[PDB]
Amino acid sequence: GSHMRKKIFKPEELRQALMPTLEALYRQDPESLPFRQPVDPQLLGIPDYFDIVKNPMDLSTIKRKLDTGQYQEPWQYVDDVWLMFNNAWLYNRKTSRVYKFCSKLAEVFEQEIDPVMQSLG
Ligand SMILES: CC(=O)n1c2c(c3ccccc31)CCCC2=O
Repeated sequence: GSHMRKKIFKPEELRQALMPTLEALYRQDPESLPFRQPVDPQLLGIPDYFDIVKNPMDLSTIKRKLDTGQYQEPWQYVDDVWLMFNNAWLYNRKTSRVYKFCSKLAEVFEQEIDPVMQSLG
């Protein structure tokens, strides 16, 4: 009965592994462009991207909460990152190139973060 206890590392360690994965998602150009900046349906003038997605999220959100240290567990990052891909597949569906761009990013995440969560999670 190997029962692991709440070990976790810290805001700095979580960054040491999560940031790198973030770079693996930002290294892409067309797939990580609108994902690094909010949409602001007001400036955009299109009330809809925020009405169907309770949490728009964006690469600038996780990276920011990480640069400061808002969460102490790694699950908060993997949960926020996937939450970002959730909105994409939740508002873009399969009828848009954004769902495609977000698709490769996700695959590149579960593949880049696999080693991290393996020793971090
Ligand atoms: C740059 C910007 O904020 N916009 C974005 C979209 C827009 C659609 C119309 C206008 C602006 C838009 C589609 C979803 C991503 C996104 O990021």
